[PDB]
Amino acid sequence: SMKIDVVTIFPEYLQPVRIDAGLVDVAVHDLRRWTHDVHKSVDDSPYGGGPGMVMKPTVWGDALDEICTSETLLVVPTPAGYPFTQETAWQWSTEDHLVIACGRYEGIDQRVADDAATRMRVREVSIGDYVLNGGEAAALVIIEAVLRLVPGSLLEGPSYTRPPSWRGMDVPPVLLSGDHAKIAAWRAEQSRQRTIERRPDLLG
Amino acid sequence: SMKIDVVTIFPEYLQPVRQSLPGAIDAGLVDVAVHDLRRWTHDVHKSVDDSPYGGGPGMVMKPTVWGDALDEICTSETLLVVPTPAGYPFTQETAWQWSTEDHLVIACGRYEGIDQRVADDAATRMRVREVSIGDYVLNGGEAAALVIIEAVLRLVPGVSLLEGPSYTRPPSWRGMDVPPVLLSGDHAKIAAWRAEQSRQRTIERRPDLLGFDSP
Ligand SMILES: Nc1ncccc1[N+](=O)[O-]
Repeated sequence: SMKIDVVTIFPEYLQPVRIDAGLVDVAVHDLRRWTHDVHKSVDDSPYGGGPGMVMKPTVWGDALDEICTSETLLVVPTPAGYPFTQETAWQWSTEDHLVIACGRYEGIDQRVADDAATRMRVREVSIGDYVLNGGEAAALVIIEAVLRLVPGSLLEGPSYTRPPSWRGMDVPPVLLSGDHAKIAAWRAEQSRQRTIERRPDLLG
Repeated sequence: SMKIDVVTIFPEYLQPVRQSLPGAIDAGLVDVAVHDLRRWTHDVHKSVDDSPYGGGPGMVMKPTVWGDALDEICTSETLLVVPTPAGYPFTQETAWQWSTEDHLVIACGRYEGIDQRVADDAATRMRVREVSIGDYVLNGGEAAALVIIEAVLRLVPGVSLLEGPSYTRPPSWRGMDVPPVLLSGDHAKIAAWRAEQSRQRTIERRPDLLGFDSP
């Protein structure tokens, strides 16, 4: 049974929304719980100058101290990360404890991850080559890709269902043929063509 | 101003778009409207899916229901976005491109996809873009819709290489010091160090970006 703790300054964003079949426990934590000042400050100007802000190490350090254990896998979504793939989702789906640290894309002070890595496994990962303001949406994607793999190539080609004719377009007759070896071969070719057209990187 | 309509059988799930988020609505730069696909059903049990022709696992969303929905929501100026693992890649360039659009409609699908005729039909009157946000599988297009909205909206007027490590105060923490060059005020040496750190991180984490083989 899996535990997922998410830490964010936008807890409402990650409020689950009604799969509660008691398979996984997901807890969301407001990062401001661990701030030190009356202003509940979570970021500060970057050393070396430049735009935006960097999230404070003292605040994140306290949060992870309380939430993480030696058994924890710490997930840090960031555009500067290793790629998050289906292989990753599969690996993480058998973990007991995931902690996802959501930060603004300018980043969390690197000493946070570096320190955590001396006591637990840390994975900095990117869900894609685009920039988001913060890690929250990436966290939703990771949570969904991982949890759907918990009990309870080529591209896929087009799919079809009833009715057999709709707005002048017929379902490919082969799909209604009852020749299942031929259907497989047809689907294989559709996958080849679609992969060539949309994702030539997948063919080498 | 921009208009985004999202069509889904899980409307409440597109609540994370709301107030305390970059998803901008409050500043009146975009209006985001979420529609329950089941609004366009007519049968008692509000059915939106059916078993696939030709066999296979799962269900396929019916064309009839999606057709009526898109008839009501789209115009010929609409950019129809269909998140799918079989889509063209959604990239930063895509985000910049869509940031200048007047009207995005995002069709969120579940099970094993939407009957292909829906996208084919729509393309006879509007521009259609089937896209993938990444090489992982989600149950449905909803989370991908949130990602796309976040990536696009932060580029709207009025709102290469990997970024290396960043630091802020204090300059020493748990016996770990900020790199001294970052404290030196030498803009040229700081730029050089950051450039270097970025290329070290890219070669390690994303060698593909520099034209090398992936692990
Ligand atoms: N692409 C991203 N942008 C911001 C935060 C996280 C991200 N990611 O890909 O995991």
